[PDB]
Amino acid sequence: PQITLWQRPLVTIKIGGQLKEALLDTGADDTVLEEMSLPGRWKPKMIGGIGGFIKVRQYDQIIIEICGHKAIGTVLVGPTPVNIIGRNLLTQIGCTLNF
Amino acid sequence: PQITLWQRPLVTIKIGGQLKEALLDTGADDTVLEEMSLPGRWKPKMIGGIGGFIKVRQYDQIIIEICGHKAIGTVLVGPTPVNIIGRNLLTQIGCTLNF
Ligand SMILES: COC(=O)[C@@H](NC(=O)[C@@H](NC(=O)CC[C@H](O)[C@H](Cc1ccccc1)NC(=O)[C@H](C)NC(=O)[C@H](C)N)C(C)C)C(C)C
Repeated sequence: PQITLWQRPLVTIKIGGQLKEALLDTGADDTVLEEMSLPGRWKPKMIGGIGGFIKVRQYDQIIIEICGHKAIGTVLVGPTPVNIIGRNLLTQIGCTLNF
Repeated sequence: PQITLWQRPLVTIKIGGQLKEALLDTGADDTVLEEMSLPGRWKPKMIGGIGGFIKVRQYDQIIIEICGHKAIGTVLVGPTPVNIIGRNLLTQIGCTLNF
């Protein structure tokens, strides 16, 4: 679909048997989600942003459905203020910037 | 032009007689530039991100040329790690997200 940018570009994801809202972010290399119940094993890691660096928990291989398309990748669950889908999953569903 | 997202979507801006590179960011409401030489007057303000909140200086009315299109808005100069062009200028040159 074409999304214009007069409002925050928010979308619905299914991940974990659970539904949430995420912001399509073209200036995020990683997908960071606020604290949620996910199973398996994971590594510690650290992500940078504006005003900070946070400690997050790295999960690989996840089932993420983003606006009905499926994808599989690395999801970092940690203390973000908003769910962020970043450039590792965005390429997988084909999003592009055009102006 | 169509930008695909396998690399960070970076573009050239002319602001202040000076040339720089900025990331087109759909998850940033405000345009935040790292510290640069701009004239006039401005207010203190504070912006949030991942990992924190920062104090920035707010200028209104600026001449920003982003990839050959012109635009005029509020630019926040402060301690970002990278130059961010946000949703207030991005609508003015027409960018859209499509997938
Ligand atoms: C190792 O990876 C690094 O740590 C690199 N980081 C990145 O690429 C990271 N991207 C980023 O860090 C880029 C910034 C994001 O796109 C955030 C998203 C946000 C909006 C609202 C609330 C909270 C967050 N926007 C903002 O911080 C903007 C300036 N803030 C605002 O618009 C506020 C809410 N009014 C991602 C990990 C998220 C860094 C070198 C650029």
